[PDB]
Amino acid sequence: DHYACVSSGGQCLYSACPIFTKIQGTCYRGKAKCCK
Repeated sequence: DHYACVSSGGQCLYSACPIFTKIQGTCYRGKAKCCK
């Protein structure tokens, strides 16, 4: 979720994960990716 994401150092994003980052769950009622 948003909290878990940002707490692990990731970002909540409505696009594909940026280079150097990977998906680690979701944010915002599962509509966004958590990229870390």
